[PDB]
Amino acid sequence: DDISKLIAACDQEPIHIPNAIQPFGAMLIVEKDTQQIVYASANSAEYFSVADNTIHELSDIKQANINSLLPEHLISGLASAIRENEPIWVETDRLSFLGWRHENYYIIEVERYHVQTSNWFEIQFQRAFQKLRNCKTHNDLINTLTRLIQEISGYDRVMIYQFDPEWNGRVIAESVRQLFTSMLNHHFPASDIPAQARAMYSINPIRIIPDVNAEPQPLHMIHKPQNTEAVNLSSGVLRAVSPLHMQYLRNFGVSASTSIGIFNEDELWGIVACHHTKPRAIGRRIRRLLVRTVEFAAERLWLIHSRNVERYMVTVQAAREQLSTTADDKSHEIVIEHAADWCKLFRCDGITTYGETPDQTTINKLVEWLEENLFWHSHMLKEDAPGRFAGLLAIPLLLFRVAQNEVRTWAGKPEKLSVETSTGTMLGPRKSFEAWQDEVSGKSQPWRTAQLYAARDIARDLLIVADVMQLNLLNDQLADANENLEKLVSFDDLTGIFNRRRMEDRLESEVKEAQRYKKQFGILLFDLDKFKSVNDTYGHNIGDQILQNTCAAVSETLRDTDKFGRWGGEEFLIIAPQTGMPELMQLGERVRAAVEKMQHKDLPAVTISIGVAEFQNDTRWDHMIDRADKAMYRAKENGRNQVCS
Amino acid sequence: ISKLIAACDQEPIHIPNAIQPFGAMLIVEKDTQQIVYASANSAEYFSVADNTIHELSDIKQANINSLLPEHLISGLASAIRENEPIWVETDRLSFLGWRHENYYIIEVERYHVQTSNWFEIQFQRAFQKLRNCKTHNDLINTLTRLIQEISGYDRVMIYQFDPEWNGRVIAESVRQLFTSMLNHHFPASDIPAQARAMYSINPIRIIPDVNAEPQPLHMIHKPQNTEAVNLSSGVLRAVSPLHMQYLRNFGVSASTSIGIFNEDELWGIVACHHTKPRAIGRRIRRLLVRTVEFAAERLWLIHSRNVERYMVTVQAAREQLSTTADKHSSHEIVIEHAADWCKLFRCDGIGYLRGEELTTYGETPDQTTINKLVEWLEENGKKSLFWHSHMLKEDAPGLLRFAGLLAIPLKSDSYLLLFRVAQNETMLGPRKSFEAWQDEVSGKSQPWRTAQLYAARDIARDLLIVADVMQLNLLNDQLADANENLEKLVSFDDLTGIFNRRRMEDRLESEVKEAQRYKKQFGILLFDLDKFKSVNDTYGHNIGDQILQNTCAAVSETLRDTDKFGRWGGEEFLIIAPQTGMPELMQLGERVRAAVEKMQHKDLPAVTISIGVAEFQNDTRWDHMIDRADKAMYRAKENGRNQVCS
Ligand SMILES: *C/C=C1/C(=C/c2[nH]c(/C=C3[NH+]=C(/C=C4/NC(=O)C(C=C)=C4C)C(C)=C\3CCC(=O)O)c(CCC(=O)O)c2C)NC(=O)[C@H]1C
Ligand SMILES: *C/C=C1/C(=C/c2[nH]c(/C=C3[NH+]=C(/C=C4\NC(=O)C(C=C)=C4C)C(C)=C\3CCC(=O)O)c(CCC(=O)O)c2C)NC(=O)[C@H]1C
Ligand SMILES: [Cl-]
Ligand SMILES: [Cl-]
Repeated sequence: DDISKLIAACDQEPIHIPNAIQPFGAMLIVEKDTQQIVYASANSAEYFSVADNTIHELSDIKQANINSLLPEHLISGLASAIRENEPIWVETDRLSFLGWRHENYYIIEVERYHVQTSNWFEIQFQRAFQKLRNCKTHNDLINTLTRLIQEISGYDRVMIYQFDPEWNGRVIAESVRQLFTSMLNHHFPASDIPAQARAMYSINPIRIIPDVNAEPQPLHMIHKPQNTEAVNLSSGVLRAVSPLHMQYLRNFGVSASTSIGIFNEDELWGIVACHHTKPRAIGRRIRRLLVRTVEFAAERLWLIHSRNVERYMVTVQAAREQLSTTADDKSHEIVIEHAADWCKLFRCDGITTYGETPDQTTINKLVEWLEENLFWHSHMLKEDAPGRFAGLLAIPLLLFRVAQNEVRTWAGKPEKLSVETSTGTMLGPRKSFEAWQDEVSGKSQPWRTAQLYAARDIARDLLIVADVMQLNLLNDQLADANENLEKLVSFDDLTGIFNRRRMEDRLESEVKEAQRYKKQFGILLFDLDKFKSVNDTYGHNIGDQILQNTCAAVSETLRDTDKFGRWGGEEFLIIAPQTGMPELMQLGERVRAAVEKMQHKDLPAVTISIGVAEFQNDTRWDHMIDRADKAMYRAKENGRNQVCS
Repeated sequence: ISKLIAACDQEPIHIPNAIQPFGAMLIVEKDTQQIVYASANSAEYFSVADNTIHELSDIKQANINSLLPEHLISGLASAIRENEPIWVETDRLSFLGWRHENYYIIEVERYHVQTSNWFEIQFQRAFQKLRNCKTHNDLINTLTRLIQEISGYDRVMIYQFDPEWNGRVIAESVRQLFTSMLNHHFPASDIPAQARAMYSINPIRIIPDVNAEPQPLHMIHKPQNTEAVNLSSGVLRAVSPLHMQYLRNFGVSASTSIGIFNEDELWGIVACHHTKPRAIGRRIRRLLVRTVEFAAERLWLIHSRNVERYMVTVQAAREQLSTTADKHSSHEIVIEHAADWCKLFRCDGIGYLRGEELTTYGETPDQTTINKLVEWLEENGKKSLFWHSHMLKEDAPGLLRFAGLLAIPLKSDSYLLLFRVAQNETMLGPRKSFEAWQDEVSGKSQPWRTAQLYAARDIARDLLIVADVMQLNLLNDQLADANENLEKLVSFDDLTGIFNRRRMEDRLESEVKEAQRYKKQFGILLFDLDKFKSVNDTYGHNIGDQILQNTCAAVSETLRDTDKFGRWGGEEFLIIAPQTGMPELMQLGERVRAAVEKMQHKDLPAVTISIGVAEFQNDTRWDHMIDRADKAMYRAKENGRNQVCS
């Protein structure tokens, strides 16, 4: 647009080489090699006449010698300087000199000066420093800075102007003695300080305009220089002001100004702006006191910001420990317990949902577009199909910010003014600074890096905890399946007692022990009597029901050492360790009587015939089963329901 | 001198009732406005305000308005806060006064106007140079050099206090007119609590001449309160003769020191020694203190940004652990990164124990000692908590070289340890002091600063988690692998590779239900080996079992694909034949019985089966069918073996 073109044209004016100065001093430019005064400001006579009573008009300077004009210390100091743009301050009783070396030149600015002897500045320094050290908060620091600067400088209005990333500004603190309207929280456009001017603070942190209506004095050529290109003046204070900005200050109701740049390392963070409603000069000592105060206040402010980051990281670690304590006691469960805390942690509105969120369907459309296209974070990109909501940080392996329309007050409505300057046609300054409002529909707060990494860390721990609940559940269920399939391999489905295999194993180990340690044990091998008659007359279901009954009757009779299992078909085995043949036969009698006398329960009466064997220094368990077996068979021959050895 | 060293810590240095002679002092009662004390040399300074003051006694005739400026009196009258000195100058005299309880204390010094920009230039240069420092080191060295350039003192040092109030000289700027003091430590006893506390009242202390004769306070008029007045808010307060002697033994004739405050905490001191007496005016004092104050705020900003970079480092390490896990073991990860963790935790060694495995890096005791430590922790009951010490020999007595230990307990289905090496490398003096400090840190490790501890619990948290995940994943792989084998054992038979008893009960039950839904027709064939006990006992188990395998091999080739064939009990088998009526069912039974008869003997006996057969006859339970097929099987067995019966 034509606006953009006009604002860009401001950069054409070379504000560092205006070949003129403000008239609150005088300036000489001297060629180092020839030691010849090559430039003098039109007002040089009225200052250097004090050094040289032969100086009457400007033209007399051409006839003068610099040793007649400069103090001894300034001359030696300029000769000694190898580094460029390092001003040297040297005073007489009536003049105050600031000189520096720039390429081939020495630039010397001189101001009239009165000697003034007191501890005022030292007391100011101690008090300002103590008051800034006492600030614990961004707010307290910036307001303390505004009051300190106003009291030191005496300016009618003092502001803290903070730059945003696009170089627009907001006034964040203010102190206004006389009747002025409050510019507090007013926004200013980037055009108001072009890049070329913001760049000045890096050469000299203070800029002084003691009189917006003072007539600039141009530099006149005295002797001819070997190079006629304009000399850079930006290191001093006397450099002339772009009439655009003189007019800007006029339109602002300001008659004199001073500003100091606020630097975070090499970055211009903002400025301290000082307006006065009548002309006002400030001496070199008040200037130094100002810049030192802003520099001490800035280090303090950055320290305050840095401590805020530490406090926030402590909160993040308290959150990650809280998450860890909850997961051990009880993953969406984890999300529900702490989300009110997390909303503070992440300065977000919505978080399975909590706080302000889209409905499940819109949330799934969100998810889906991310699946189509790490985390993702932005405030109202509008790069998708809208669902109210403007900020989203989504870690799929969701954090929501509602749009927050922000009314901004500007210091004047914009104007597309044109002005004809020397360097071309460019934007003229707005005529009104009256308050004027816009708002940003559809944007959210930007994501701070500290919040970003806290969020990536909370999501990382959550994913791990879901994985651990997972693996623990799968271990519980595979362990349960292994429990069932291991019971099925060892026991018999019907009767729920050791199958043949487990009885062979137990019997084998009882034999090995008894052979190793000379222990005594015996086995009981019994069978159900006339069982086929039960099966054919009553059926297998009734017969199997009898097998279950008989197992229940046998298991209640046995001692804790004995092991009881199903050997084959309707044959069962009992292993009685630490039992001699007498008590062994006794156990066979109690068992035999137990199966006879059990409850019939609408089923036939049942009898078992038991053979018995004793450990007789045997090698293998197979022999013992044979003895108990043929013994059982003699029990079958003498009439069933018997115990035989 | 020794008798004084016996009781130096108790000495009340704030109330010596004397001043150093680089000025004079008046003490005035606030209410009556009477001079009640004057320093013994008061005549020579106040003779300047009042040329009638000849001896000290003339002060008794004086009125405070005759000696003090109007600005000083009104400023004192308006002050409600105590101990905030007020600086007021005349053409010949320089006044500092403050209110303390009942009194106004006024210190006065002779004074000379400096008309020059020397101070503003010095200050700007100091600020620029400190602002250029990006590191702790650069800042402390720049500050020592600047303080020397401003104060003019032959030697300038920065003492940093440790948590126990010991001090270390960490920067120095010294003409070789003195010996180098860099890295010397002094014990906390060398600056008593009362002397460290004075910096909070006045940040600067000046001793222009160790050999100047102190001037006592004399009573001028009588005070309503007879107790000694506290003088600590000014600069003239007299110096403990013990410490004057300390500086004498050191070759120091004058000193200045400034406190370095982190908020209200005394972090260290800027000490300035000179080899001959040396005065410093009020403007140089203020310039010095302002410089230390700007430098201190800078240093705290540098430390705070270092904390930020350290937390970024910790987070980069915990992500690295997660990247490394993707190794087969937990001890594999520890071996790869423990040197980084030693940097991360500022410790000399680490040991990780997990079940039967032990890993060490750096300086550690041998494995056995590590087991004595573990056991002693789990014995004290202190195992479950975190535990840490910077003095093992006194905290954990009797475990003999190493001095620091941080032990993180880890619990699953079990430790991470950090080891730190001890610190090692009668006239008053810094040689006795440096060996006094050696005694205080004997067996004491560097204390565990808090930022490293939480780095350790957080690194350990991920270690326990990743070890647990490798564990649970391996154990789940093993439980899943075994269940396949135990599922082969539950559904199949050991010797025949054919369905178990269970699988035939289940198949039969489900076949009955299925036939019950669609009124479909199926039958079962129940066969047995004939005189098999006689075969087993005549030929043995090896031959007999191979016969069972032979018979299963022969039958499986007989079956149709729909039929299900399983081993029912002992030597009894079942065939479930879907889509088969009783005629075709009997046909299948004859083919099966004949199939088992003609098989290869292979030097083994001839074998025959007897088959019962049953058909689905509107049955409820699989029980009824087994009974029917069973009685049929028995009629075949009874009527001459090798038969099929319905
Ligand atoms: C038990 C009390 C003692 C004591 C008292 C005392 N000291 C000071 C001032 C000191 N003393 C310092 C001690 C040092 N330790 C060292 O290793 C070195 C060597 C470089 C020194 C100097 C010390 C550092 C200070 C302050 C700074 C300075 O160096 O000046 C005071 C305060 C004096 C006052 O002005 O009131 C007291 C009371 N001195 C001890 O040595 C022990 C015995
Ligand atoms: C096309 C060029 C434009 C232009 C030029 C311009 N502006 C400056 C200097 C300043 N502008 C400032 C702006 C503010 N002053 C305030 O008090 C506030 C309130 C918060 C703002 C936003 C400031 C502070 C300066 C510095 C000078 C000063 O301190 O007063 C210059 C450079 C001036 C110089 O030193 O030569 C130039 C060239 N401004 C535009 O509006 C357009 C027209
Ligand atoms: Cl200046
Ligand atoms: Cl002082």
